[PDB]
Amino acid sequence: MKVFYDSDTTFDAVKDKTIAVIGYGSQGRAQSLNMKDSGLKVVVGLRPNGASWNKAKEDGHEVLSIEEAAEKADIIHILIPDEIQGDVYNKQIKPYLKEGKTLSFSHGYNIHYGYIVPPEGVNVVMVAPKSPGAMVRRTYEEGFGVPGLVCVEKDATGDALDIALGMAKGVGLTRAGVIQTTFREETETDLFGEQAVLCGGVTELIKAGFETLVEAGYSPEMAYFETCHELKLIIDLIYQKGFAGMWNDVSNTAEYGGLTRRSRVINEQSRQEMRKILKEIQDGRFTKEWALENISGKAHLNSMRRIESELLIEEVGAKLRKMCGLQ
Amino acid sequence: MKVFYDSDTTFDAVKDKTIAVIGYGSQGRAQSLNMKDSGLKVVVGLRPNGASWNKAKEDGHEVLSIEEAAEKADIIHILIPDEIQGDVYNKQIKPYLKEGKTLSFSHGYNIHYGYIVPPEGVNVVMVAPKSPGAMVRRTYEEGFGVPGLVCVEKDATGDALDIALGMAKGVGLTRAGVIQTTFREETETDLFGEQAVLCGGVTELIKAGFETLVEAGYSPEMAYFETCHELKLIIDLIYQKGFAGMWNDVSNTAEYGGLTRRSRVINEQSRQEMRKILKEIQDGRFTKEWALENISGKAHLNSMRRIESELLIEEVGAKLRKMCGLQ
Amino acid sequence: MKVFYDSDTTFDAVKDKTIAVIGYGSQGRAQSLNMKDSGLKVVVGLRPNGASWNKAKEDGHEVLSIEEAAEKADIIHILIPDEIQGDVYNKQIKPYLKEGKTLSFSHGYNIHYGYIVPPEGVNVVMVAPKSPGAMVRRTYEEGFGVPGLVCVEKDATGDALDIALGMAKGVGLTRAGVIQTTFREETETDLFGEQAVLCGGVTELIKAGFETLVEAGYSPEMAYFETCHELKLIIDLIYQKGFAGMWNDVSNTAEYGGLTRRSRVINEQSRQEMRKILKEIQDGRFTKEWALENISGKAHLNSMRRIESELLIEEVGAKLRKMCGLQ
Amino acid sequence: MKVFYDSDTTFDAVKDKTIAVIGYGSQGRAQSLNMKDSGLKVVVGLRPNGASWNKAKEDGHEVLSIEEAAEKADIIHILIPDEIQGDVYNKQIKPYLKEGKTLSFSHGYNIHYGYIVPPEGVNVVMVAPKSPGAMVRRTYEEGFGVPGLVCVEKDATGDALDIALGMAKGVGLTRAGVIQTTFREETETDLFGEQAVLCGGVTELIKAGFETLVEAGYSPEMAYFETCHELKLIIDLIYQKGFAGMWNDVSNTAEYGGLTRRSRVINEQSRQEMRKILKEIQDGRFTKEWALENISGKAHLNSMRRIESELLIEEVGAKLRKMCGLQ
Amino acid sequence: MKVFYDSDTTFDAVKDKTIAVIGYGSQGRAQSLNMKDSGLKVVVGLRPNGASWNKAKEDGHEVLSIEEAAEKADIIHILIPDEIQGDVYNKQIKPYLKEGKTLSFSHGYNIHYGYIVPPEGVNVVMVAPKSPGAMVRRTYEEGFGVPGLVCVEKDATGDALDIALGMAKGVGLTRAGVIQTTFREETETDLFGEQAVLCGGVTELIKAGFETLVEAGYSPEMAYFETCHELKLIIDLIYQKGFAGMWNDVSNTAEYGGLTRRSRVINEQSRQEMRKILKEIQDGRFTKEWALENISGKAHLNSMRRIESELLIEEVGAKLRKMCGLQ
Ligand SMILES: [Cl-]
Ligand SMILES: [Cl-]
Ligand SMILES: [Cl-]
Ligand SMILES: [Cl-]
Ligand SMILES: [Cl-]
Ligand SMILES: [Cl-]
Ligand SMILES: [Cl-]
Ligand SMILES: [Cl-]
Ligand SMILES: [Cl-]
Ligand SMILES: [Cl-]
Ligand SMILES: [Cl-]
Ligand SMILES: [Cl-]
Ligand SMILES: [Cl-]
Ligand SMILES: [Cl-]
Ligand SMILES: [Cl-]
Repeated sequence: MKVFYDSDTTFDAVKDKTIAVIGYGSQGRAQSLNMKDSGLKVVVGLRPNGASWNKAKEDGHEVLSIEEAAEKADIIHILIPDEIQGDVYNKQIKPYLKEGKTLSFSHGYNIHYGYIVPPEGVNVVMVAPKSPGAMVRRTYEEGFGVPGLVCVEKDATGDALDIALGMAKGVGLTRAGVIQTTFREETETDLFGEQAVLCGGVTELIKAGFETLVEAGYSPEMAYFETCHELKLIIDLIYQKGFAGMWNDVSNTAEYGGLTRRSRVINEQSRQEMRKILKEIQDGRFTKEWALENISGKAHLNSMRRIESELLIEEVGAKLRKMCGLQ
Repeated sequence: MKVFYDSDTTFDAVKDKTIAVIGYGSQGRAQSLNMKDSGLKVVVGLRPNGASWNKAKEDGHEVLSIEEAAEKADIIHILIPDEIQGDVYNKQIKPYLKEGKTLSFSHGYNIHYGYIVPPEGVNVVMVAPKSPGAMVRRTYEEGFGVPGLVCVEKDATGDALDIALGMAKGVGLTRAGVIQTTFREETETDLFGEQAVLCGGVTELIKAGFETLVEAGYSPEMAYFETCHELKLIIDLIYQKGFAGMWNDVSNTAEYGGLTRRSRVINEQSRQEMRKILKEIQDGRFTKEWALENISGKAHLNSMRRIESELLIEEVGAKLRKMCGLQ
Repeated sequence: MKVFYDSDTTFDAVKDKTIAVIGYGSQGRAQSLNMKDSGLKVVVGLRPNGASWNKAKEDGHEVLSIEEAAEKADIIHILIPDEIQGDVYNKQIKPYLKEGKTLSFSHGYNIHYGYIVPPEGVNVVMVAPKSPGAMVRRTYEEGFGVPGLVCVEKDATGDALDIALGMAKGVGLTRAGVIQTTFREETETDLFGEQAVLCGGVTELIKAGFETLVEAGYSPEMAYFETCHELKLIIDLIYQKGFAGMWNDVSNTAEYGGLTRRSRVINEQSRQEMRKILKEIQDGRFTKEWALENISGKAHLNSMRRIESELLIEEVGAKLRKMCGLQ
Repeated sequence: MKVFYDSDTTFDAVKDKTIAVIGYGSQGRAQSLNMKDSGLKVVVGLRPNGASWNKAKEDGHEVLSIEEAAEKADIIHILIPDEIQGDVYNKQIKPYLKEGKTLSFSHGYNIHYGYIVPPEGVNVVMVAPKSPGAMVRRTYEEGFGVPGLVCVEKDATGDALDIALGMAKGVGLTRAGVIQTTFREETETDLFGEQAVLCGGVTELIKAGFETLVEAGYSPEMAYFETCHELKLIIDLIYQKGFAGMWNDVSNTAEYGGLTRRSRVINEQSRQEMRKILKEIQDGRFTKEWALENISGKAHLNSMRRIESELLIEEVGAKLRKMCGLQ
Repeated sequence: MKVFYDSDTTFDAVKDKTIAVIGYGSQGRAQSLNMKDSGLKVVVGLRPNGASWNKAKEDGHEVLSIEEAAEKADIIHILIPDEIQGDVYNKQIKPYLKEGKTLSFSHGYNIHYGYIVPPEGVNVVMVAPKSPGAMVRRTYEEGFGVPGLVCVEKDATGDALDIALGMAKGVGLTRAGVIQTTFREETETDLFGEQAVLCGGVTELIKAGFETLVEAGYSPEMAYFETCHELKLIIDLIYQKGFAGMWNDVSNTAEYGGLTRRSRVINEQSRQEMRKILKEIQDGRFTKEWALENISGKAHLNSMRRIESELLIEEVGAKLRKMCGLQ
């Protein structure tokens, strides 16, 4: 689509403005340091009774309380988990807002589903890198950056897009290219990807192939190699050269085998269920389910975690990664 | 069934009693004004920090706080949304109750599902008009009223039915006729009607017919007319003259067409699902689901709302209603 | 689509022309009186041995025989039931036609399905109000009118559209807005609407909900209220404010209930059968079936009528409408 | 498996230690009195504003507040309903814990699903009798006891198992035999048993047989006898002599009938659903559902209760039990 | 239904009459001793070449041969297994019958299915206790009795009902209450109960739950506890307090779990098969099958017995009952 680069953006809208980064996780740290290193005026609002409070001080940030940071700053960038953003916002951020300020996120989940409703006269933007905090910071240290996303949900003051592009210019996303999408599009495609393919899809795929080999009498070690370990090789090829580049870089036996058997693994039933997974995200049923999970104490989620940790594929991968020196 | 009219009821049980109407929505306003205009002693309990507080004052009501009204009155009529009645009751009403008082509703949802448990020695009645507040008030201004429902859930003091009929006599329902049913029967049939036919049923019916025409290449404007706009004509005929009166008032081509094709639209599957919808209401699963919807932040409900507002039938109806001068 | 209003139309093509309205039903009477009252020269052709003959005289119309009217007039407007139009046309209208005359209808059923084939040099137009005769006349008495449809099936003389818009200008449809569609589009969408939703669809929906409650032990009176009587309230809201306006004007419990249960009542099977109902209308199978119904003596239709009149919902609605004073 | 008896256990680990029994239900009372009567130092922590507070005093226990008891004791035995343990623990128990103390339960539901997370340095054990409080106390009064379960979830201090066996020795379970299992195994099999067979399974079985007879025209009284009342006879035989002992103690006609028809009642579908019921317990979905039931006000649960009380089998059993003198 | 008690019955019809009890099983012994102890004149007819012959003598009964007893007595009470009653009757009882005598049973299986056809002028009655012989005798020793059933199949002489009530008065059933049903109703409901629920139903239920746990890796000992051993607790509660009393006496987690999962174990397929099991009893197909089982040497029945004794649930229950001291 339309891309913004360095030549296409300036720091005019962020120049004389104080930016509060709420949160010091991987994205909290990487984005805060980059913008500070880009010349932007940054304060980091955290909980006094927290671990990241002391780490953010070790890095030389003006560390404040979340209320203290919300009050001082014109731009509040919220990088905390979606499942507690709403509660932290309505208690410790919303009261310290005023006409002219800007609300910024790296994820549109809370805005899109109504868990955070901004006050009148407040901009709502998104500055979303498409790489983990570690890479965000690392590429920025090297004079390059990582591809990112930018969005405008509410343009109260008029320079919402420029504020978001200014923040993206300071984080370094602009060096690699920034794409303008919508809060709804970022949210829905992000939830669908993680659920249907990125996290859910592939782990069930790897489980099924591994369990097929193991139940057929094949060595668990060999099964882990051909259904899990080796997969990184193929993805890296697709990541760099695309599908056609991958097929050319693998053996013709592997190419023919993949092209003739793959429609049998992802059947029509899988595709019909992918449509329901998307509709459950669209109409808010998944958000409801995820919210009630936290409200009910995450018992379902913690049981699944224990079951996942008891998998044979886990125990075999640990031994193999131990031998390799990967783990 | 058995009907109560004006000749069948008196104000003996409500005469020297103070009635608190909690809430000033369509029913809050219409019912409060009618009873006051009928000679009954009315106070209106509201939130001081609310909009209806000032409107209720503009109409000349003794406006009080919900606690203030609960304390003063012998009869507390609660006309606020079911999904917050329980919380408002257990905090600001229950403490100001005493033996001899009466708890009154226009909807039995909260009593029936245990979200409001009355104290010992307190009457639980229902005064439920079967028309919207606007009509309730309007018909009463004209010397007539609107058909209503009356119920007794707990007869602590002995004049529970008379208190409810006295309130119905002051609201004006008695002029058109009042029917005595049960809190469970009002609740279950109300939930089933709105879900299976009144709101859910017909909108899905209108959507399907409209989407059938549009997907077949028919003009969206013409599709809106023959699947939505015209429907009011038929309902008004059924409302006034019943089914047989409607069929006689439409063309024989429309009559034959309707009588021979309609069993094909509401199939056996629709009727089997109507039975499950009823059982989900009966056994409290819907109430649980609706309660968790509010507890989880109404994300599912707000997503559905946005999707409903993005429908083609909405955009076409707006243009047609704009031309007509209806909207 | 494109709308014609008063400022967009004139009486130039109907000015010095005699218009015969064949039929004095609800539309016959309303349309004839309006055009006469608008200044147009109207004669009403009827059967001498008929009831409407004397009523049309009481209203001051030049009442003629159908042949007499067909001969005198340049424009013949046929407002009699579709199932006898063809026979009345080929015997008492077609012979008195000449090049330059215009054939006009409010319904394109007979033209579209070949039951009326016009002679060469004769215009075929449609002047179709989208409201019942009573409203057509009433709104016209009040300086406003009712939304209508206009169509040109054959433009022999050149002013077919102007003749139809002139008639629509005299009936008063032009004050509310007139839409130009086709004889096929009016016919097919009209038949589909009445069959799938307007008459067939909703009555089967109301039957199923009512029969569900009654078979579950609920009071027939209460079942009629929540599956029939109350429905008028919702439709009137959709009629005036559309879907979104209705949902906002009902309780959140009714809104959530409707949005989550309605897809279960109109299932995929209902939508597949709606497509067949449309194809049966498109390819003329329904017209064949309706024609053979009349030819065979309407035994099937009269049996269905008797069965409809024996329904429990009829007997309960009559008692409730009797109490209300509606019937 | 491996059983612990009296000869296998001592009071060494509980000797100079104060044991707080939180709760005075059937198990609270029976277990507290037994351990006190066995020589152990017991205090009973309860709510001051509660009924059991006064009953526990009538029995001569040192009655304390839950916080008071948590502070004084080294061993805190929590015998309150699982659905409020977590809230009572995190507020009134967790703060008064210290390294060296022990957390004890008769049910592992809250520990296993993460609703109670113990502090570092605190033992987590289970002392679970396999009989109701009434029998626990009664058998102990008679020099015998009731079979029990023992578990160690966290062995911080080293004598966790001995502390649990010491408590089991004081409750009297050791006289009948104590089995060491795991918190997960006790929880999952307990939930599965109550749901699939012990409470859910058999009541649906009794309902189906009773409803089969009644719908076939058989006397409800006779149906209750042959589908409910008589069942106690068979269970008591299985309880004492096992399956083979039961079959030998019934008529050959009843034996042949049971052995040839029973596979037809519990079909493959029942067994497939038993596997899903177990997986829903394993992965925490049932715990989530039960938690949300309480959070949402137990509307679903209270509706089911009312429906259960309206069953014909209830009304007929009451009359028969009334005649018998059982009720 | 209608109950007979002590105040409602006398010994007038049995006073000067000799009662032969054929058989000295649990019911043979208990019923014979009770009637003798009640003042009735009893002789016990048995096989000379049998074990019970000597036991019946040890108890002080006038012990006779079956023919000797049939000849002496006016009332012949047959308490031997249904599958040999017919052969013993037609050879050693029928010839010693005369007009005026009475044929009595505790089970109507043989009369109802035509295996015993009485001679003209002979009464056919039923005296059926609803408890095992051990309890019949024990309760009678304690001044109370056990609930019973009474039936009249043929009233030849006129005092058939009185003879049966007199026998029930001597057995002691009248102290607890006696119900009058029919030979067909006792038989069919007895066969259905034992097959669908009492013996067949519950053992297959217990097998499925136990096998579910065991196949999932749960300890067989723990599986026996939660699918078999504990069940006695629930039944005893239903036996004494009914369903509602049981649910109130179990944990809310067990109650919610049971009410929401139980419809999944007894599915529609189970209920359809219960109807076939009943029809097979009604139309005599089961009786035919049971008769051919004995005629063919009980090979099928003895194989099933061996298979039942080889079950894992048997071996685990034996070890657990051994530890408990139950077995
Ligand atoms: Cl760094
Ligand atoms: Cl190649
Ligand atoms: Cl699909
Ligand atoms: Cl007013
Ligand atoms: Cl007709
Ligand atoms: Cl069904
Ligand atoms: Cl007029
Ligand atoms: Cl809202
Ligand atoms: Cl199709
Ligand atoms: Cl005691
Ligand atoms: Cl045998
Ligand atoms: Cl399976
Ligand atoms: Cl004895
Ligand atoms: Cl409760
Ligand atoms: Cl069937």
